[PDB]
Amino acid sequence: TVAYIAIGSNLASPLEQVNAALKALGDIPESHILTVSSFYRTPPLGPQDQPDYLNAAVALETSLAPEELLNHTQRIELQQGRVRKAERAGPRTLDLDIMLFGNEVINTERLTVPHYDMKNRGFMLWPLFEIAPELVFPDGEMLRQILHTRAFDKLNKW
Ligand SMILES: Nc1ncnc2c1ncn2[C@@H]1O[C@H](COP(=O)(O)CP(=O)(O)OP(=O)(O)O)[C@@H](O)[C@H]1O
Ligand SMILES: Nc1nc2ncc(CO)nc2c(=O)[nH]1
Ligand SMILES: [Cl-]
Ligand SMILES: [Cl-]
Ligand SMILES: [Mg+2]
Ligand SMILES: [Mg+2]
Ligand SMILES: [Mg+2]
Repeated sequence: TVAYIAIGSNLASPLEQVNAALKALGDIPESHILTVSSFYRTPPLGPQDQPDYLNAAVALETSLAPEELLNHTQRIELQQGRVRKAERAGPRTLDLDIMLFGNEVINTERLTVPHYDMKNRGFMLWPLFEIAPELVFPDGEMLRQILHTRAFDKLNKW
């Protein structure tokens, strides 16, 4: 299955954090990376009172079940110092969010797929479009269409 994972970091050298995360993602059992987006420098959502993010996206081919992939992404976060979860955000070393998992629609205590807010976030959609320009969402909407019918502005490269 192809999982699309959003990567963000705005603490402790985001470029090192993202490169470390890429290496770790490739080492997840029963998985290998297919594609990696460019790296983008984005202002934080909300409280402007924190550093800029590095944002990226990757496509991961995996035979793991969705929650198994989640367990691994959460362990990579922890190994890279990310401890606060489901709280108001302050600067974080790493955030790995599962944007899409195949064409699956998941609404559990642990996992909401497609990511609940991705269609509102250029920092998720533009890196995804760079690696998957022909992508269609589970509800039949095309990614290209979402990005143009609502005039999302372009991002700056890191
Ligand atoms: N698609 C998904 N990817 C990652 N975590 C998800 C997820 N759907 C639900 N979750 C849940 O989200 C919980 C909180 O994760 P956090 O990383 O703290 C949210 P965040 O990434 O800071 O906000 P965001 O989801 O608005 O980007 C996790 O414990 C996980 O169970
Ligand atoms: N620019 C930017 N802001 C964010 N704000 C909150 C969150 C919550 O995870 N993520 C991000 C992000 O990835 N990029
Ligand atoms: Cl943290
Ligand atoms: Cl959808
Ligand atoms: Mg591997
Ligand atoms: Mg997030
Ligand atoms: Mg997260």
